[PDB]
Amino acid sequence: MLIRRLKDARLRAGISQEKLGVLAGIDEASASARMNQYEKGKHAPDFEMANRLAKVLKIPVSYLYTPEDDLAQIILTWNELNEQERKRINFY
Amino acid sequence: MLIRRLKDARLRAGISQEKLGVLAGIDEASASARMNQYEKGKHAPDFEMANRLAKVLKIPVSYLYTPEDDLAQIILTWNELNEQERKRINFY
DNA sequence: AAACTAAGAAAATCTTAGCAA
DNA sequence: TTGCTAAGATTTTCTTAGTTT
Repeated sequence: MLIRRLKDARLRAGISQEKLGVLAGIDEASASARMNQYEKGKHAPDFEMANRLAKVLKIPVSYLYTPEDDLAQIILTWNELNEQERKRINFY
Repeated sequence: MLIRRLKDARLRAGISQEKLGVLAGIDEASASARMNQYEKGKHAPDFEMANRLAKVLKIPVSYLYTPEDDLAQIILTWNELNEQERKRINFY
Protein backbone atom coordinates (compact mmCIF):
# COMPACT_ATOMS: atom_id res chain seq x y z
CA MET A 1 0.00 0.00 0.00
CA LEU A 2 1.50 3.28 -1.21
CA ILE A 3 1.36 5.99 1.43
CA ARG A 4 1.54 8.85 -1.09
CA ARG A 5 -1.48 7.47 -2.95
CA LEU A 6 -3.53 7.26 0.24
CA LYS A 7 -2.59 10.81 1.29
CA ASP A 8 -3.19 12.35 -2.15
CA ALA A 9 -6.60 10.67 -2.45
CA ARG A 10 -7.55 11.69 1.10
CA LEU A 11 -6.64 15.34 0.54
CA ARG A 12 -8.65 15.39 -2.71
CA ALA A 13 -11.59 13.95 -0.74
CA GLY A 14 -11.12 16.81 1.76
CA ILE A 15 -11.45 14.72 4.92
CA SER A 16 -9.27 14.17 7.99
CA GLN A 17 -7.42 10.91 8.69
CA GLU A 18 -9.84 10.16 11.53
CA LYS A 19 -12.93 10.88 9.41
CA LEU A 20 -11.65 8.66 6.62
CA GLY A 21 -11.21 5.90 9.23
CA VAL A 22 -14.69 6.31 10.72
CA LEU A 23 -16.39 6.31 7.30
CA ALA A 24 -14.48 3.12 6.39
CA GLY A 25 -15.86 1.46 9.53
CA ILE A 26 -12.96 1.70 11.99
CA ASP A 27 -14.02 2.05 15.64
CA GLU A 28 -14.14 5.75 16.60
CA ALA A 29 -11.77 4.93 19.49
CA SER A 30 -8.95 3.82 17.13
CA ALA A 31 -9.69 5.54 13.80
CA SER A 32 -7.30 8.50 14.15
CA ALA A 33 -4.38 6.35 15.27
CA ARG A 34 -4.92 3.60 12.71
CA MET A 35 -5.38 5.95 9.77
CA ASN A 36 -2.29 7.89 10.78
CA GLN A 37 -0.24 4.67 11.01
CA TYR A 38 -1.38 3.77 7.49
CA GLU A 39 -0.60 7.22 6.01
CA LYS A 40 2.80 7.40 7.75
CA GLY A 41 3.67 3.84 6.69
CA LYS A 42 3.95 2.52 10.25
CA HIS A 43 1.60 -0.40 9.51
CA ALA A 44 -0.11 -1.62 6.32
CA PRO A 45 -3.88 -2.12 6.12
CA ASP A 46 -5.13 -5.48 4.87
CA PHE A 47 -6.76 -5.65 1.43
CA GLU A 48 -10.29 -5.71 2.88
CA MET A 49 -9.57 -2.44 4.69
CA ALA A 50 -7.97 -0.96 1.56
CA ASN A 51 -11.16 -1.72 -0.37
CA ARG A 52 -13.25 0.06 2.27
CA LEU A 53 -10.90 3.07 2.16
CA ALA A 54 -11.09 3.12 -1.64
CA LYS A 55 -14.89 3.15 -1.44
CA VAL A 56 -14.89 6.23 0.83
CA LEU A 57 -12.27 7.94 -1.36
CA LYS A 58 -14.24 7.20 -4.58
CA ILE A 59 -11.21 5.62 -6.27
CA PRO A 60 -10.46 2.17 -7.67
CA VAL A 61 -8.61 0.21 -4.97
CA SER A 62 -5.59 -0.55 -7.19
CA TYR A 63 -4.70 3.17 -7.32
CA LEU A 64 -3.38 2.65 -3.78
CA TYR A 65 -1.08 -0.12 -5.06
CA THR A 66 0.20 1.50 -8.32
CA PRO A 67 3.77 2.93 -8.01
CA GLU A 68 3.86 4.08 -11.64
CA ASP A 69 2.67 7.72 -11.71
CA ASP A 70 1.47 7.57 -15.32
CA LEU A 71 -0.52 4.35 -14.78
CA ALA A 72 -1.94 5.69 -11.49
CA GLN A 73 -3.24 8.75 -13.40
CA ILE A 74 -4.81 6.42 -16.02
CA ILE A 75 -6.55 4.52 -13.20
CA LEU A 76 -8.04 7.77 -11.82
CA THR A 77 -9.11 8.92 -15.29
CA TRP A 78 -10.66 5.53 -16.15
CA ASN A 79 -12.50 5.78 -12.81
CA GLU A 80 -14.42 8.84 -14.07
CA LEU A 81 -15.20 7.60 -17.59
CA ASN A 82 -18.77 6.55 -18.36
CA GLU A 83 -19.44 3.05 -19.75
CA GLN A 84 -19.44 4.29 -23.36
CA GLU A 85 -16.08 6.03 -22.87
CA ARG A 86 -14.70 2.80 -21.38
CA LYS A 87 -15.85 0.88 -24.48
CA ARG A 88 -13.69 3.25 -26.57
CA ILE A 89 -10.58 2.33 -24.55
CA ASN A 90 -11.59 -1.35 -24.42
CA PHE A 91 -11.62 -1.69 -28.20
CA TYR A 92 -8.50 0.44 -28.45
CA MET B 1 -4.08 -9.44 -3.06
CA LEU B 2 -6.41 -11.17 -5.50
CA ILE B 3 -5.61 -14.86 -5.66
CA ARG B 4 -7.02 -15.25 -9.17
CA ARG B 5 -4.77 -12.48 -10.50
CA LEU B 6 -1.77 -14.25 -8.98
CA LYS B 7 -2.78 -17.65 -10.39
CA ASP B 8 -3.62 -16.36 -13.87
CA ALA B 9 -0.32 -14.45 -14.09
CA ARG B 10 1.70 -17.42 -12.81
CA LEU B 11 0.11 -19.81 -15.30
CA ARG B 12 0.87 -17.41 -18.17
CA ALA B 13 4.49 -17.34 -16.97
CA GLY B 14 4.48 -21.16 -17.07
CA ILE B 15 6.19 -21.64 -13.70
CA SER B 16 5.31 -23.63 -10.57
CA GLN B 17 4.29 -22.00 -7.25
CA GLU B 18 7.64 -23.07 -5.78
CA LYS B 19 9.66 -21.69 -8.71
CA LEU B 20 7.82 -18.37 -8.52
CA GLY B 21 8.66 -18.23 -4.78
CA VAL B 22 12.33 -19.10 -5.31
CA LEU B 23 12.75 -16.55 -8.12
CA ALA B 24 11.08 -13.94 -5.87
CA GLY B 25 13.69 -14.59 -3.17
CA ILE B 26 11.79 -16.83 -0.75
CA ASP B 27 14.04 -19.38 0.91
CA GLU B 28 14.12 -22.74 -0.89
CA ALA B 29 12.82 -24.45 2.27
CA SER B 30 9.56 -22.44 2.44
CA ALA B 31 8.89 -21.33 -1.15
CA SER B 32 6.41 -24.11 -2.00
CA ALA B 33 4.34 -23.66 1.17
CA ARG B 34 4.27 -19.85 1.14
CA MET B 35 3.50 -19.55 -2.55
CA ASN B 36 0.65 -22.02 -2.10
CA GLN B 37 -0.72 -20.12 0.91
CA TYR B 38 -0.80 -16.95 -1.20
CA GLU B 39 -2.49 -18.56 -4.20
CA LYS B 40 -5.07 -20.36 -2.04
CA GLY B 41 -5.75 -17.18 -0.05
CA LYS B 42 -4.62 -18.69 3.26
CA HIS B 43 -2.35 -15.70 3.98
CA ALA B 44 -1.63 -12.45 2.10
CA PRO B 45 1.91 -11.40 1.17
CA ASP B 46 3.05 -7.93 2.16
CA PHE B 47 3.45 -5.29 -0.55
CA GLU B 48 7.23 -5.72 -0.73
CA MET B 49 6.72 -9.41 -1.57
CA ALA B 50 3.95 -8.59 -4.06
CA ASN B 51 6.40 -6.28 -5.86
CA ARG B 52 9.00 -9.08 -6.02
CA LEU B 53 6.35 -11.48 -7.39
CA ALA B 54 5.20 -8.96 -10.00
CA LYS B 55 8.77 -8.51 -11.28
CA VAL B 56 9.14 -12.30 -11.75
CA LEU B 57 5.74 -12.48 -13.48
CA LYS B 58 6.55 -9.46 -15.70
CA ILE B 59 3.37 -7.58 -14.71
CA PRO B 60 2.71 -4.23 -13.03
CA VAL B 61 2.22 -4.95 -9.33
CA SER B 62 -1.21 -3.27 -9.20
CA TYR B 63 -2.61 -5.98 -11.51
CA LEU B 64 -2.61 -8.22 -8.42
CA TYR B 65 -4.80 -5.68 -6.59
CA THR B 66 -7.30 -4.77 -9.37
CA PRO B 67 -10.73 -6.44 -8.87
CA GLU B 68 -12.20 -4.79 -11.99
CA ASP B 69 -11.66 -7.24 -14.88
CA ASP B 70 -11.68 -4.50 -17.54
CA LEU B 71 -9.20 -2.28 -15.68
CA ALA B 72 -6.97 -5.30 -14.97
CA GLN B 73 -6.82 -5.98 -18.72
CA ILE B 74 -5.96 -2.31 -19.40
CA ILE B 75 -3.11 -2.63 -16.90
CA LEU B 76 -1.86 -5.78 -18.67
CA THR B 77 -2.02 -4.23 -22.12
CA TRP B 78 -0.41 -0.97 -20.92
CA ASN B 79 2.50 -3.03 -19.53
CA GLU B 80 3.47 -4.12 -23.06
CA LEU B 81 3.22 -0.70 -24.73
CA ASN B 82 6.36 1.21 -25.69
CA GLU B 83 6.87 4.91 -24.84
CA GLN B 84 5.33 6.30 -28.05
CA GLU B 85 2.27 4.12 -27.42
CA ARG B 86 1.91 5.12 -23.76
CA LYS B 87 2.13 8.76 -24.86
CA ARG B 88 -0.91 8.39 -27.16
CA ILE B 89 -3.13 6.91 -24.41
CA ASN B 90 -1.95 9.55 -21.93
CA PHE B 91 -3.32 11.97 -24.49
CA TYR B 92 -6.56 10.03 -25.09
C1' DA C 1 6.81 -33.04 -9.54
C1' DA C 2 3.45 -30.07 -8.08
C1' DA C 3 -0.11 -28.67 -5.10
C1' DC C 4 -1.44 -28.33 -0.66
C1' DT C 5 -2.08 -28.18 4.70
C1' DA C 6 -1.57 -28.16 10.14
C1' DA C 7 0.41 -26.22 13.92
C1' DG C 8 3.84 -23.84 16.67
C1' DA C 9 7.27 -20.01 15.98
C1' DA C 10 7.75 -15.64 14.58
C1' DA C 11 6.43 -11.10 13.19
C1' DA C 12 2.97 -8.09 12.06
C1' DT C 13 -1.06 -4.99 13.24
C1' DC C 14 -4.51 -2.98 16.52
C1' DT C 15 -5.95 -0.67 20.71
C1' DT C 16 -5.07 2.35 24.33
C1' DA C 17 -3.54 6.44 26.31
C1' DG C 18 -1.96 9.88 25.47
C1' DC C 19 1.41 14.29 23.36
C1' DA C 20 2.54 17.51 19.56
C1' DA C 21 1.69 20.73 15.72
C1' DT D 1 -8.78 20.17 15.59
C1' DT D 2 -5.79 17.39 13.47
C1' DG D 3 -1.80 14.82 13.18
C1' DC D 4 0.95 11.69 15.35
C1' DT D 5 3.41 8.04 18.49
C1' DA D 6 4.99 4.20 22.13
C1' DA D 7 4.06 -0.22 23.88
C1' DG D 8 1.44 -4.10 25.29
C1' DA D 9 -2.55 -6.80 23.54
C1' DT D 10 -4.05 -9.03 19.71
C1' DT D 11 -3.93 -11.21 15.30
C1' DT D 12 -1.45 -12.30 11.45
C1' DT D 13 2.15 -14.60 8.63
C1' DC D 14 6.19 -17.80 8.20
C1' DT D 15 8.74 -22.07 8.86
C1' DT D 16 8.69 -26.82 9.38
C1' DA D 17 7.29 -31.25 8.38
C1' DG D 18 4.96 -33.43 6.17
C1' DT D 19 0.39 -35.66 3.06
C1' DT D 20 -2.27 -35.49 -1.27
C1' DT D 21 -3.01 -35.09 -6.25
